[PDB]
Amino acid sequence: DYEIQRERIELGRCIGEGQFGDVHQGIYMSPENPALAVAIKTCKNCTSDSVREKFLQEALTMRQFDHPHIVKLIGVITENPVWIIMELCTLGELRSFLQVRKYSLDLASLILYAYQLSTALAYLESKRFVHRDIAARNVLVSSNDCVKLGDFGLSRKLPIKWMAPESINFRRFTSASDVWMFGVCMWEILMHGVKPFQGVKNNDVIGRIENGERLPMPPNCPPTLYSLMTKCWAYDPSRRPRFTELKAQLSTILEEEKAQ
Ligand SMILES: O=C1Cc2cc(Nc3ncc(C(F)(F)F)c(NCc4cccnc4)n3)ccc2N1
Repeated sequence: DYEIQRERIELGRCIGEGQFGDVHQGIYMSPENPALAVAIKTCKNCTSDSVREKFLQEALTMRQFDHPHIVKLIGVITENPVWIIMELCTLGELRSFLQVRKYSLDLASLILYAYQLSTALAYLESKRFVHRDIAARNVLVSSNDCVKLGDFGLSRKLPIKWMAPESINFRRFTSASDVWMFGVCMWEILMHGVKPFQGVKNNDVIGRIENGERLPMPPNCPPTLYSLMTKCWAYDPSRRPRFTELKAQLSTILEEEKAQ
């Protein structure tokens, strides 16, 4: 079931570049089922068994997950050319989607994306996985009302601007450090896909965080949501909320916005 027959894949257009090679969209002709839209990850140098093992590492990890807000692994093809087949999020990368729609996406949609991501991250935690790379660039858009976490490369250069202090200083990665990163991801969503700490050197960010400085309140962000983000950024990991508490509080914030 993990191994897929290449004859059941129809390769389509290139939709981006990955670490190991181009990614294309295509179709998976599932046995006795409707054809699924898929993302096919290619690997340029996978003729090397050493490169193949590194490329396939992420697919081995994805096989154990099953959640509505996490991209699904369909299968892999281990003969040359080696391919990784994922469920396709039709609308693409969340940052680009937010940047284009800055003056048209309503606030309830932005809060909904944060809520959905909190459910995927509570699920990740429940499986003893620590993501270590929560950022809007790793979120994909399945539809206008559905986002999914799509990159597990660092799961179970360093993204310093998203990292908790204990991860930068001591290489500690826990579900509480993922909560810090999720706070930064929520800020990126509320900022319509703007990167945190733009124009600031990585070492200047470290000194700013240690000194108590934090990302500012996004314009039009509900105060309760910004307070929630600042709690994700408590220096002491014990003072951060848990993903289950984030999910409950995001649901309340979403319903308060929907009731206008
Ligand atoms: O014109 C388009 C339409 C379109 C759809 C998608 N969807 C999509 N869904 C799932 C995945 C995967 F990770 F699960 F494999 C994926 N990976 C390629 C990718 C990821 C991040 C950033 N760039 C590319 N991409 C992406 C880009 C684009 N570009």
